[PDB]
Amino acid sequence: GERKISRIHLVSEPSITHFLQVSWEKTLESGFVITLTDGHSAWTGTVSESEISQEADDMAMEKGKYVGELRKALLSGDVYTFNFSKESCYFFFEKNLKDVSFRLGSFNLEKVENPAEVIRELICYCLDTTAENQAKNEHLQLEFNQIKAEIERKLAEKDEEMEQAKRNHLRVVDSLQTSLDAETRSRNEALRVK
Amino acid sequence: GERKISRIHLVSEPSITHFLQVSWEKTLESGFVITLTDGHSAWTGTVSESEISQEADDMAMEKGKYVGELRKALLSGAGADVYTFNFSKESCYFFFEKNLKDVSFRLGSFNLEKVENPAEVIRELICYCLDTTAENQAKNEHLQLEFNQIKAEIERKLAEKDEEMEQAKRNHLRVVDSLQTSLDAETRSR
Repeated sequence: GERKISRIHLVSEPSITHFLQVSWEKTLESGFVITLTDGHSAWTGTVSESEISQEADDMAMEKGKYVGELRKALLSGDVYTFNFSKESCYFFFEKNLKDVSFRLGSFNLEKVENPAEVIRELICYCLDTTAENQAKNEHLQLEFNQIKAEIERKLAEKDEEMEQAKRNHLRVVDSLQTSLDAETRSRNEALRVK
Repeated sequence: GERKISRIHLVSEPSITHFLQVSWEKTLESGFVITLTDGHSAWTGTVSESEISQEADDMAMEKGKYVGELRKALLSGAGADVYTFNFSKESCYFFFEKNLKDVSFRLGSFNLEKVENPAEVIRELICYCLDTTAENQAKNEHLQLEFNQIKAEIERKLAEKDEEMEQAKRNHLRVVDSLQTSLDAETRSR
């Protein structure tokens, strides 16, 4: 399965950055696990297929159109506003539009009894991902740098081959002209003196 | 400045993955700040030049070899080269040892103050990881585009350098072709 970890700002405590971790099997449509966390506590809730469909029908929305809204709100870091209450453990979010805003979702998140465990796993995921990405960066840059040197290496030969051809062209002409000029002047004077 | 977030296992609590965050300004030799965390609590300590040298001389070690050892144990540089980590919550004492065949000796020891607000420390850490991943993917997109662009630019510039040559040669031949004739004629007549 896959996951995505975004950072969101709640209307409550806008000063503090919260982290939102959404994981799903093959698609959001099939259901997903969502985790809200600060540096100390963590709240996890499971959103099923039926609850996705039901909140879509309470909104009177097409199902794939609604799932698209979940993707844009929960998986990408303006347009969307996030809210969480610690007492009722209730996480809801809205979509603001040109002086208009509508309730897009509401899910209950059970407070995790072992937050540090979840947090450690998250950090592990982040460290692995950044490592792999940095591994990709190094690889493609080495190939880029190596090819860039191997590109202009062909120019170095190709330019010289021109300069070679170029001087050769000159030399041949230089002889021919002289071989022409000499043969004109010398004999024509021998015609003029005899 | 730079930093390195490493993953270590303490001899106490081997089941739990601990995180070690080392930050430095120029190089480790000039000093570094070190932070241990289990996702709940955080212990941070600052290590100056003088203490690095002092612990190096108490071990009777040269600095460049010892600073090199810090790089191996604290920044995930290893073979194999087995390092062992220990932390005490009582004395706030984090020490680590290097291991060899049937031998293990104290390699370092630092005092780490327990941070009163671990959550901020943890959040900053996660933000760093997320930011780095963002920047790296941006660099990846850029470098792949440049790669494709510089690659297409090879077969284009080469193809025309061929033409400019092939053309230049043709002109030359034509020029030569006349000169040669003007020689033969001028020989023949005379």
